[PDB]
Amino acid sequence: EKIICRDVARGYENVPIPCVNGVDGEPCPEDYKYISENCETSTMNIDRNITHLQHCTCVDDCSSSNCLCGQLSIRCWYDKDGRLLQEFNKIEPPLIFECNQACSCWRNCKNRVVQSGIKVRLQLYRTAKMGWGVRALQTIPQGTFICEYVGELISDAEADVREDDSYLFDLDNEVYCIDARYYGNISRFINHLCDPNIIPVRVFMLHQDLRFPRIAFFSSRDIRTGEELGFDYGDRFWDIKSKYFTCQCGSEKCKHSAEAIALEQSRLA
Ligand SMILES: COc1cc2nc(N(C)C3CCCC3)nc(NC3CCN(C)CC3)c2cc1OC
Ligand SMILES: C[S@@+](CC[C@H](N)C(=O)[O-])C[C@H]1O[C@@H](n2cnc3c(N)ncnc32)[C@H](O)[C@@H]1O
Ligand SMILES: [Zn+2]
Ligand SMILES: [Zn+2]
Ligand SMILES: [Zn+2]
Ligand SMILES: [Zn+2]
Repeated sequence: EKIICRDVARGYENVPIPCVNGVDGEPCPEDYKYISENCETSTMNIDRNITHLQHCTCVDDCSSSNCLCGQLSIRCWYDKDGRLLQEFNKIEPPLIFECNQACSCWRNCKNRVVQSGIKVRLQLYRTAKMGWGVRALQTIPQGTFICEYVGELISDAEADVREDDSYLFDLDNEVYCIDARYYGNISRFINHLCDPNIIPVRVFMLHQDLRFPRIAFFSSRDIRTGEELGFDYGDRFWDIKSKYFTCQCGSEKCKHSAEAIALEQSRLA
């Protein structure tokens, strides 16, 4: 309905991300700090040694199969328009290694999609049943980079004592987490869908410290204007939270609704 905030990102993204609410009286969320890149709250010592970067020697646009950075990702998974290859493994995505400051290529090469930031028009809006959510203000073709899951990098030991685990993304590999509860970007508002339309992909850009992949959401199908974005939060989230609330995604594939939980519980016998 009417726009309550012109840009929740305070100008830190390539495009503004407005907030609207046509459902209830809740004002624009303001109990967190918007950040556009991951932050640290303890000593993490991400390995930023430029000599530890694997890098390419391309003098073209890194569209050839001899791009070392593409080879690290098995092959460069970006097409000429920056979208994931149509054979990209969406079920089990590979690690993507983008070009970096040690590569001989130019900053506009074809292997720098995620580091170039948000390009699609997104909107923070009030959903009917799931609080705030994020939807597209444009058609988004399948394979398009949407946004990064940005927040506070924390150790697994720190995550184990975090009281609010509603905004946690496990990185896995000596395992770390992104906590977007107190510091986060637009992705902290993306809800869970049992029939998701975006997938998280682990990406390396300016560093290649394998403890800290950056989490990039790409569309898993064509997305229509106005459609809510959502990914599969996974079973660790729902094993913990189903006791407190159930899924409202409304899909016929929904496996975390009260009915879905009760039906598997009845089948139990
Ligand atoms: C994706 O979603 C989640 C991920 C969660 N991940 C963790 N850890 C500890 C990571 C650390 C590395 C591997 C496992 N903990 C959670 N919760 C713990 C439960 C016990 N309390 C006292 C502390 C918080 C999580 C909850 C999630 O969603 C509800
Ligand atoms: C990362 S947040 C998403 C943004 C949240 N809706 C908000 O208003 O800030 C996760 C929380 O959103 C709600 N949520 C997300 N997906 C949901 C779903 N499929 N069904 C019910 N609640 C959901 C739950 O409260 C969940 O703990
Ligand atoms: Zn290259
Ligand atoms: Zn390169
Ligand atoms: Zn390059
Ligand atoms: Zn569901």
